[PDB]
Amino acid sequence: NEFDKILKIIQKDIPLVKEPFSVLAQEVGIEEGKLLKTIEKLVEDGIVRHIAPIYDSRLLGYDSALIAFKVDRQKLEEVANFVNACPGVSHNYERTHDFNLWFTLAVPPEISELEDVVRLMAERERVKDYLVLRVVRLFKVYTYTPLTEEEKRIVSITQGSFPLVERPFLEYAKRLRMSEEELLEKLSALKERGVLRRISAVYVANAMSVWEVPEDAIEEVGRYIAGFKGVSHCYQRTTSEKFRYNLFAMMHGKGQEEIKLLAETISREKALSKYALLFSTREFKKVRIKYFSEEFERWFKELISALEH
Repeated sequence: NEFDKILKIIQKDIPLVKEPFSVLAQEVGIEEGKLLKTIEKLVEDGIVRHIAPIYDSRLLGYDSALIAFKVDRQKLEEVANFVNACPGVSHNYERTHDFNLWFTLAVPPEISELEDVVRLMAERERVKDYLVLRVVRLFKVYTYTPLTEEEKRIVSITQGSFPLVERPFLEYAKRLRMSEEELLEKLSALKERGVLRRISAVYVANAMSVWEVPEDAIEEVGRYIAGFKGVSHCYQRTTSEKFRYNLFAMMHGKGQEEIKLLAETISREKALSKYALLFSTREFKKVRIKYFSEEFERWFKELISALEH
């Protein structure tokens, strides 16, 4: 099926050439214009909603962490809306835990350390207890070189929707005042460095399950948990005094108790008595950040300025 072949192929990394859809068209076996208009349908209708470059957050120089605030209900909403205002906050959730507000914060390089940003946030919101957790996705060598201002501009203008045209790098190249060949050259290098991952198209109850697992077992455990329906993303971090859980596993079900059952099973079969179910009871924000926009810094100055008194 064409639909099946096209849907399948645009989820694969799209080649860094001048006419990538010409190449995909050849591989699929259909005329390019027909391939193009079809892609639109798939995004117009929403089984794939977008098609874009995927950049590695830390290889861009972004420090990102999972932040948890201890806020009490009277002030939960007020604090939540403050968090959402931050351009570096991607997801924000109210969860069932002593730390009842969890958000993902990403901070651009050369503005402020992440720890400083959250300190000023917590100080402004009068939040005494907070957590700064750096997790790594369990999808189961790259060295961070600071990006030049040109590479920042490249990432800045390319990060959005990939143009569904014959020459999807052309307009970008014109804006960057360079040839397509020069742009693709730089995009290739970023891909070689892992800064650019790829260019591709991509329940009722939900919970972040957190687990304390011996690190010589987190691999196996992570894979065991990954085999279950109701389990999506898994993350790992180090253990700490402030938060002894080193394995994170996003759970979902058509009910809380259903998730509880799944967690209890895992706890049983893997002998993991140390865990907690942090159910998502509110979603304040679920956007994806734009990299290297000026709006974080401007937001940041305001936080500084508002703290002046």
